[PDB]
Amino acid sequence: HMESADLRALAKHLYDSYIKSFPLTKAKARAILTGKTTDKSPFVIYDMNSLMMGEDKIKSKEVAIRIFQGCQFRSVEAVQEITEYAKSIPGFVNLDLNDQVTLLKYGVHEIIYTMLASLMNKDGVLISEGQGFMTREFLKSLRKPFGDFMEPKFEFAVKFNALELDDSDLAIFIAVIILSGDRPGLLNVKPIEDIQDNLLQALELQLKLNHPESSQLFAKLLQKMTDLRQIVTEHVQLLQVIKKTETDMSLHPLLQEIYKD
Amino acid sequence: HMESADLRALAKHLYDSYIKSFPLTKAKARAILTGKTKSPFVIYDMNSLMMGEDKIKFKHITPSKEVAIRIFQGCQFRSVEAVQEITEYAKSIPGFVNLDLNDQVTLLKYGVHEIIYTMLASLMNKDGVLISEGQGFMTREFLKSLRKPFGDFMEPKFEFAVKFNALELDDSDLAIFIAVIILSGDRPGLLNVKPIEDIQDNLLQALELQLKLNHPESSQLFAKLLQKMTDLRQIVTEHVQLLQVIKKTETDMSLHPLLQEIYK
Ligand SMILES: O=C(O)c1ccc(-c2nn(C(=O)c3ccccc3C(F)(F)F)c3ccc(Cl)cc23)c(OCc2ccccc2)c1
Ligand SMILES: O=C(O)c1ccc(-c2nn(C(=O)c3ccccc3C(F)(F)F)c3ccc(Cl)cc23)c(OCc2ccccc2)c1
Repeated sequence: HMESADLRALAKHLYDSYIKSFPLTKAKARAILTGKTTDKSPFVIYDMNSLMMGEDKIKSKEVAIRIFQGCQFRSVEAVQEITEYAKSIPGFVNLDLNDQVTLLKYGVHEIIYTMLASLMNKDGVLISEGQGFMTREFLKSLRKPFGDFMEPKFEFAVKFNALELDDSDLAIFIAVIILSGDRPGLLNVKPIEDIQDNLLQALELQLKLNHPESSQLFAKLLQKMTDLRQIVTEHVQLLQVIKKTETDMSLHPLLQEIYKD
Repeated sequence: HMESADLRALAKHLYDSYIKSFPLTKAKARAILTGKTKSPFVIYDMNSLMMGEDKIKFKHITPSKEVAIRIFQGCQFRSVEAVQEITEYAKSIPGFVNLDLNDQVTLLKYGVHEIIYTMLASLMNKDGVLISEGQGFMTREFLKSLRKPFGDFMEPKFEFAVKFNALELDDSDLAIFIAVIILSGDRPGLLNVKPIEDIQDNLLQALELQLKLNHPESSQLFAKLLQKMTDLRQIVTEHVQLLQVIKKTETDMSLHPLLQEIYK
């Protein structure tokens, strides 16, 4: 149990670190997506030629592969940003070193999908630090397994975004996910759960103060961690199929390790 | 939104109905498992299984001849019994019977599996599970040692139960929790989601207050119990994938077609 002023202090700490760690916030993404601004307008990729024009403006292989490799390159960057953020979560670096590895191993994907929703609306997703926007339709029409590889992200995002969280909410939610004591292979569950209890208290107070008319938002947000657990599973099963079919591509060493078991 | 006295009224309402709907409560089951009370008959191997059906005559072992199949089918037979008990309980949740009739059916269809696993934990400890309204006790070791896929079909249930039971919920806690599961607005095919989520919001409010009053020392128990709704969704999917494997491999499973229809 923490005092009210201590919970607000933890929320501000985490929001501050989130701003330092993630270059494209939800606030910035929404300003780009909503428009009515001549300086922040993205170039829109909706087909083959506009993709070709994109490389010239935004700055040898098949289209679906090229786009897929684009996603994994950005996923690796996301893993790096998430790792930097976790180090700022009070108590995280003081945990057993193997458990730090374990928490990140299973946590990064759930966080990537969460923060990907910030860059999405029902029609597409921001790319290249918000300079680009690739339509849902174009992703959904890619060949082989790749077309159906993109769409479930959009389905989750539309539902997650209906909660209308802002970055200060997401900062605490992301921290709660990382500090999950039910990850397989953890050596000391108790010190992880004590941290998550504090983060859960801080999230609960944050949501009540920042969304006072949004009844049981806390409970509804925790119920979304079920949708996250499922999509990660679908994702892993789709990567496995691609590995056994495209024995052309290679994953980044960082990603390879995360998916080993 | 809701006044404190109305939430306690709702909690009391659901507890009373939960006692009427489910014959073997967690309070009663714990008395049997601990040894704090007519000892149950213990099934720990093949020969004691034979004596149990001869003496007690457990209703889910009757006319396949192989033991592991017979026990597996016995689990399905009890599950169908539980579905009717859950259906009756759901009728007492304020607002449920006023929902669209198709949505009532859809909520029960997709919810009963999560509730069956939830309530199965009440009957379990690290060593085994009560059966036949508590008259019997089937050891974990005997279940885990069943051949081919059947052994590995039983053990995940025990693994969930042990972790779920560490929360130390009682029946008044569980009555509201079960109601929350039923009123899930994300079930596929729902026609009118808004009144379902409106009810679930009231039940979540009642659950939160119930837990703070009944477990004041248990920090963020509300959050932790909602996190178990993640495990449940995961265990149910695993379960379904395991039935499919048995169907496509085991051709000693067929029952009378009328039975097959009952247990579809
Ligand atoms: O900016 C960000 O924070 C950000 C974060 C994640 C993705 C993203 N990852 N991802 C994966 O499949 C994935 C996820 C986790 C771990 C590994 C992977 C991996 F290896 F299998 F690739 C996606 C699939 C579909 C869609 Cl629409 C987006 C993604 C992202 O993609 C923007 C994008 C779209 C088109 C061309 C280029 C870039 C952007
Ligand atoms: O009394 C109760 O409330 C109650 C509730 C559930 C079960 C039970 N179902 N089940 C299934 O596989 C199953 C099948 C179809 C649809 C849903 C389920 C499921 F996963 F959701 F539960 C199990 C598997 C293993 C174990 Cl150990 C118990 C069960 C039960 O089994 C007592 C029992 C033990 C041994 C022999 C006979 C009977 C008792």
